[PDB]
Amino acid sequence: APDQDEIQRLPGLAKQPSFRQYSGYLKGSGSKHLHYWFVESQKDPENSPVVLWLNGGPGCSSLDGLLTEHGPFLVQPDGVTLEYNPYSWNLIANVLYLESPAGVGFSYSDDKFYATNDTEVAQSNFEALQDFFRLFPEYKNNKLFLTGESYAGIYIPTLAVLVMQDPSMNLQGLAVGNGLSSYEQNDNSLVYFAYYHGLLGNRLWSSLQTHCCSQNKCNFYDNKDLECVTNLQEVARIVGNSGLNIYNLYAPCAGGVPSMDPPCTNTTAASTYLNNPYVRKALNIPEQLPQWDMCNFLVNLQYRRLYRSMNSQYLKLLSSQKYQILLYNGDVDMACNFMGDEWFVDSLNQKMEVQRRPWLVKYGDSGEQIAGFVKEFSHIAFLTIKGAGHMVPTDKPLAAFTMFSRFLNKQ
Amino acid sequence: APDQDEIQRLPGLAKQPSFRQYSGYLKGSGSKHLHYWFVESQKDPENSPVVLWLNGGPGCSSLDGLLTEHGPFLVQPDGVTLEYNPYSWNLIANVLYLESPAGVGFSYSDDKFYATNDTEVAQSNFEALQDFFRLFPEYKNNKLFLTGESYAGIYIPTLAVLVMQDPSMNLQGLAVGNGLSSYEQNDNSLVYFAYYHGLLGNRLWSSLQTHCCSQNKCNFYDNKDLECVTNLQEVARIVGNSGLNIYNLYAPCAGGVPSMDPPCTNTTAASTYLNNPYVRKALNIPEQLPQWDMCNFLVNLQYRRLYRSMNSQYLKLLSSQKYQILLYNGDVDMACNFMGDEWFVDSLNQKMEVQRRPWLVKYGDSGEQIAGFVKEFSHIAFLTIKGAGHMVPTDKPLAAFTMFSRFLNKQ
Ligand SMILES: *[C@@H]1O[C@H](CO)[C@@H](O[C@@H]2O[C@H](CO)[C@@H](O)[C@H](O)[C@H]2NC(C)=O)[C@H](O)[C@H]1NC(C)=O
Ligand SMILES: *[C@@H]1O[C@H](CO)[C@@H](O[C@@H]2O[C@H](CO)[C@@H](O)[C@H](O)[C@H]2NC(C)=O)[C@H](O)[C@H]1NC(C)=O
Repeated sequence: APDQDEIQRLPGLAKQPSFRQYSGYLKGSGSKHLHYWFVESQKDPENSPVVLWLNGGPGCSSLDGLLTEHGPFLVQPDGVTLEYNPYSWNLIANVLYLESPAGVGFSYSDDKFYATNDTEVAQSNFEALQDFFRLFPEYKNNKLFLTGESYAGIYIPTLAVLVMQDPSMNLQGLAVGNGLSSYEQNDNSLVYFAYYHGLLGNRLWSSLQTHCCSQNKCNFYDNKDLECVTNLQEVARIVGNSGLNIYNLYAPCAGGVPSMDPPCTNTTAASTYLNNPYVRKALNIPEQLPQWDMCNFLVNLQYRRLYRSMNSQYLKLLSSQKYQILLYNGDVDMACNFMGDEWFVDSLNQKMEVQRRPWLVKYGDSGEQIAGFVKEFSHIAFLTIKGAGHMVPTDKPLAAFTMFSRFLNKQ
Repeated sequence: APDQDEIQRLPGLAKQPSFRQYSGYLKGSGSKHLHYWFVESQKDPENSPVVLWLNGGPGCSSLDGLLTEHGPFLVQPDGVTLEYNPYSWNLIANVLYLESPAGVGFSYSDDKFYATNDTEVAQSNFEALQDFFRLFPEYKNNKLFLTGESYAGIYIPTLAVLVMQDPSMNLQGLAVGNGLSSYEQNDNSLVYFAYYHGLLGNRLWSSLQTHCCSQNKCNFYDNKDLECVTNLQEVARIVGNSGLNIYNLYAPCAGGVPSMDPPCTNTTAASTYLNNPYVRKALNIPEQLPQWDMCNFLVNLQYRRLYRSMNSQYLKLLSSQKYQILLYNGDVDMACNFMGDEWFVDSLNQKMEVQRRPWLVKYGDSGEQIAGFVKEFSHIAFLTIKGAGHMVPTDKPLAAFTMFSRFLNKQ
């Protein structure tokens, strides 16, 4: 490990971690410096898997994952106190939170040119992974898992196809949380999700059926009927610009209904904590770097999307038969709704189709509870988390942890 | 008012109510004695509306409504303490909770014959209402509202048609919470609700489409295709006997997943409180009467359902143009799902169709929030409560209270 990157005293913690943690920079492609934060397994790190975590956007910080989703400690609303997370994914894994691509959070490049695309982010992320294993050569042999959320539905399978060609990397699987797998399948599934969750009436529904659909099949993705393109625009206003939280339909919109920062979300606690000078010092962040934001508007603004489907990435990964893949969706998210990703996994037409069943979690008091539904194929599973939104570990941490543990243990 | 029915000191309250409340018996048909609990408006009772409340079952106690939904005080988990309810419907109304029909809770008959049907429950409820106005003649002139939940979707429109013929009763409207309006529309809507809430996969969905449906229209109600009747049976196992809370999909099943008392619900607090001898004395319950249960299995067991649709009751009530009607559904209930009741109200084909829009509530902190969706016709509105289950006021009390206030004020 690089001893100069080790965090010794993290502001806002009342007890010192039982585990070693590092903050520094992985070399991406060209002049890119990707800020990492590595937290070793609370149990047997030497042999616990290494787990890459990517948040999406594009241009959103993986440190959101650490401080608000499944990190070893979570920022409190004061933006000062960190509290230990009993459901931390680092209970059983060495977790690498990577700010990616360049310009996101504390990540930067010397040429300070932050315009990028899916193929370049994969290649840079791949080079940062190689840099990680040069700094942490004691972790080269551990099981590697590539994981992430939302746009990491593109980041992770594109990165995975690069990693499966480097035999020095012990790739065992990938997991994508509420992931963008297929624009078409997302967009089509979202319209159904809207109607059957009571957001649209029969007036607008009956009309979409008539002008967007035929022979039992609907096109809400690239459909060109005038009335169809008109109906779908009211659907976007209702879902996206009416004051519903797109990340969790049953959650309030933070800041209330309107009469980078994601809509209906409050990033103040994390921003307050990470912009503290002493927090930056503890995290070994160069003093010259601009303020930490959750999402970089400019990376988002100048980003160029290349892939519309991950069908070929997944079938490449599945054709090797070496890797276990999990796509997991909170079933009350509307940004990357569960049905779109379930359609996606089904449309891969894989073998060993093992029947859709409920999966269970024991809650300390309430006992065994349905945590969601699972569908297992050969080397790929689709899974819902019942009552979780876009940030599954934030909404349902025990279900998120149970899912993660079972995925790692291939059981 | 009958002074001998007034409750003076209710066990488990730390402060005495600002309002008068009564517990005694309304004469139903024949030898039926229906136990009532009347709570006068906390504000200007003399002029506040009179509001009948019925819980459903059949055979479930309206005292569930008082002590766990929208009463002036709510039982705590100790089953001893009552705590004042800041969202009590009795803030602005004289609320009559009626245990109905005979044998439910503290209700009884001398002949002790508890087998009944929809037409007899209406007639008996109608006679109890007449008895109420003989005991409370000072409330004859106040605006009367008929309200209830679940099977009261049948109780209330059947009772309403009897009440609209007695000119001595000042009927202004009715409101039905998560109500059974049409078996067909419930059953058909529930199957869609199941699939689009991620409870069924494409295997079972694709099959239902093929064997239960045609020309864009599905029959999940009375359909006879062998495969259809087979698919619908897996749907009932998943929805009803897998460990999902049928009353609130996103809530845990009380008692955990299985490997009268409703499934996945814990009635202990209310039962503990109402079975206390001193509580019975305060509530003027005859010592001879058997124990209080939330739901009477036997009334349920011997009950005979007569109506399959309330279409004719509602069109009778609407044809007068004298009454305002509200059907309100928690949109995560599966026992009487919102879509079935929205289809129902739409299929009444009324006039003044006023466009489906979100409705708002101001939460003290979080500010203005979408509380659900509303569709206003002439004299009838359909309304969802976003994230509420079967017991709307239990899950979303401020949204329940706001809805109620606006319904009463005809605004
Ligand atoms: C967004 O989050 C911030 C930080 O959690 C909230 O600010 C806090 O408000 C509480 C309530 O009074 C205070 O006790 C804290 O001291 C505040 N924290 C800070 C660092 O100022 C803020 O209210 C939230 N805003 C919205 C609209 O949800
Ligand atoms: C059902 O509700 C009852 C009553 O609320 C629960 O019993 C209580 O459990 C808590 C937790 O220890 C105790 O503090 C209370 O004293 C208990 N109340 C009574 C009156 O015994 C019970 O646990 C619930 N059961 C389930 C499965 O949800």
